[PDB]
Amino acid sequence: ETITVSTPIKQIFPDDAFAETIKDNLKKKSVTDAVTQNELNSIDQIIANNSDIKSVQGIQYLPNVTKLFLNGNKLTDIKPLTNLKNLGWLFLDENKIKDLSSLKDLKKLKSLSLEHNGISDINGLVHLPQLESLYLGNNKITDITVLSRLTKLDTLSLEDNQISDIVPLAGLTKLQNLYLSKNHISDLRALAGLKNLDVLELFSQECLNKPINHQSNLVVPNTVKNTDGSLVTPEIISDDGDYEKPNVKWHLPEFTNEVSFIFYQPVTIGKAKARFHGRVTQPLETTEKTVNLTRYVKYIRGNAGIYKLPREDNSLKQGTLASHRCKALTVDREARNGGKLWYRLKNIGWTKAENLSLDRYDKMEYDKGVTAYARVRNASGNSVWTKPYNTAGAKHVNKLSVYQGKNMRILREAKTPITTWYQFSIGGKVIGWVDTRALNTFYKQSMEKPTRLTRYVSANKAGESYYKVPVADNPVKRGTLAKYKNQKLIVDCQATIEGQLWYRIRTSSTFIGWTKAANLRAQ
Ligand SMILES: [Tb+3]
Ligand SMILES: [Tb+3]
Ligand SMILES: [Tb+3]
Ligand SMILES: [Tb+3]
Ligand SMILES: [Tb+3]
Ligand SMILES: [Tb+3]
Ligand SMILES: [Tb+3]
Repeated sequence: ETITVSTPIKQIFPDDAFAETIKDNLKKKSVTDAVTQNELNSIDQIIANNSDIKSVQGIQYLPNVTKLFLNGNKLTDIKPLTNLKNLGWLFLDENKIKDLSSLKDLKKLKSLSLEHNGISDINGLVHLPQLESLYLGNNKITDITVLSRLTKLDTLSLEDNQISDIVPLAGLTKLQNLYLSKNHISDLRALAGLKNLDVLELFSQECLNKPINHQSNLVVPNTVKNTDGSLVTPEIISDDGDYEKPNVKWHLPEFTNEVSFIFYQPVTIGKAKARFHGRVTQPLETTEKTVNLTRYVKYIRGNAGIYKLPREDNSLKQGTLASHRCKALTVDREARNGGKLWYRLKNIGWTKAENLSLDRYDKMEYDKGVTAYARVRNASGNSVWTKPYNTAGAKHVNKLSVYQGKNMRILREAKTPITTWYQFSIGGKVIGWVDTRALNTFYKQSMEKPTRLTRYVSANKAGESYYKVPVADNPVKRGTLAKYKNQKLIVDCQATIEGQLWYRIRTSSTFIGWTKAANLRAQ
C-alpha cells in the first residue's frame, strides 16, 4: 500500500513521536512537511528506541524496511508490520505486544527480539522456521514446544521465564548461544546433544515439587539430573537434612511448612561452560463393680438360692442364702442378666436383687389387739419376745415351752412378712409376742354366736363364777353367780369352747357376763 500524491508526514503517521522519528529519518525539517512515496521507499532502517511510541500506524508505507528497532516503547499492536515482507531485523523489547499472528508472513525475518513483553503464548513463532536469533527473556513462558521447528537458530534466549520442559530443544544442534537462567529447569538431559554451544547459561533455577504429607522420617527423591543422566548431589540441604544414595532425608521431629535443598553443579556441553544451580522446594457379664453397699437380706425368702455367675441354673448353685439373715453386709459386683439385676456379696456368691433388701425389716403392717385365749401347741423351736421377732427393740424372753399348759390371754395381733403375732399375758401380767401358729387359740370371738334363751341360776352351781370371756381364767373373773340367786337371766349370746357350752347372761337390768350353761336352768 502506498500514497500517490505528495502528503504531509503527520497525515500518515498518527503517533506523534513516530512521525517525529520519521522526520529525522528523512532529514526533514518539521513533521508538517510533505513527502512522496519514493521518499518512503528509500527507508530500509528505523531506530526508534525509547521514543514513547504507542503506535506505528502508517509504517505500511515503507515496503522496503528491513531493520526495525522499537525497544523500550509502549506498543501493544503490530498489525501494521503484517505485510512488511523484506523485514529482517525486528527488536521489540520492553513493550506489551502479545498477539504475534502478525509475524507469520515475515519469511525473511532473521533476528527477533521480544524481551519484557509479558508474553506466555508463543505458538505463533512456529511460522518463522528461518529465524537465526530469538530473544524472549523475561516473559511468562512455560511451554516451548514449537521451538523444535526453529532449526536455524544459533542464538536463543529464554531466561527469566517459567520454563520447566526443555525437551523441545533436544534437536536444535545448530545452537551456539543458549540462555536458560531463572527458569524451573531441573533436568538437563535434553541438552546432551548441543555440541555447538559456545555460550550457555543455567544459573538460578527454581524448582517446586508437589506437596507431600509431613513425617518425622521424611524421604524425598533427588530429581535433579545432569546432562549425563546422573543425579546432581545437593550442596546445601535445609533443616539439618542429609543425603543418601538418591534420597535427601530430613529428621523433622516437629512440623514445618516446607523443606529444601540447593544444587550447584558446573556443567559443560559442547565447548560451553555453565553453572547449573538453583533451589528445589518441598512443600509439606455386665459388672458395675466399683461400689460397696450395706444391705441385709430380707429375713423372708431366706431360701434364696445363691449361684456362682448371675444366671438361674441349679447346676451353678453355690448353695443357699439364709445363714446370713441378720447382719450388716457389703455387696460390690452388680449385674443385669435377662434384664434382672444380681448382686455379688463380699466373699459370698451371686443372687438376685429382689432377694437382698435394704435394712433389718420390722414393718408389722398393723398392731390391733383383739380378744382370744390360747395354749402352747408344740413350743419345740419357738420363743417369746418383746414385740414380734425381727423388729426394733425386739429382745428375748424364755423359750415358748416356758409357758406350756398355762392359759394365755391374747391381748394383741400383728402380721409381719413371715407370720402373724399375738401379744399375751399370764396371771394378768403381760409377757410378749409369739408366732400364732405355735399356739392353739381354743377361743376366739368369732366363736360367740348369738341367740335369745332364758335361764335362772343353779343352787348347786352358785359357787361357780362368771367371766368377761367364755374362758375360766381368773384375770377375766367378774363375779359370782350367787349375787343373782333367784333373778331372771336373759341369755343373749353363746359359744362352744373346748367342747363345753357357755352362755352370756344379763339381767333385764345389767350385763353380767359369761358362764357355763352347766350352771343354769330354764326351769
Ligand atoms: Tb497526530
Ligand atoms: Tb535486556
Ligand atoms: Tb534479560
Ligand atoms: Tb541476561
Ligand atoms: Tb562451536
Ligand atoms: Tb547434620
Ligand atoms: Tb522453612
